[PDB]
Amino acid sequence: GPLGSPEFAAYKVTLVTPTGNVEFQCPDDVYILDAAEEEGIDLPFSCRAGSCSSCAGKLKTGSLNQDDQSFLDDDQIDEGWVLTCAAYPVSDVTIETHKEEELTA
Ligand code: FES
Repeated sequence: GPLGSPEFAAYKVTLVTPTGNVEFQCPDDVYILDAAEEEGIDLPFSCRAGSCSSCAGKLKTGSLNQDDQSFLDDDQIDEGWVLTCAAYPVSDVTIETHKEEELTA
């Protein structure tokens, strides 16, 4: 049977930062953090490899692929936690950024 998904897409990312919102378009094959930086948004990061808490966020709406991350356990992923350096949007998304301090490990 046929495939439904587009080869390419642009997804609107809304970041809810601690004090404001900023928005930009993100290609389907660009990580949230990278697309934000391309727009000059200064988001926290360190390893950029999915294995730490620096870039943590929380997904409020939409859907993300986070198969490339490793530090968050499956339950944390199910509970909405995001490593923005290793997440791809598969829809328009709203993500709260700067959420490192809310994690445990
Ligand atoms: S910066 Fe370490 S997991 Fe994203």
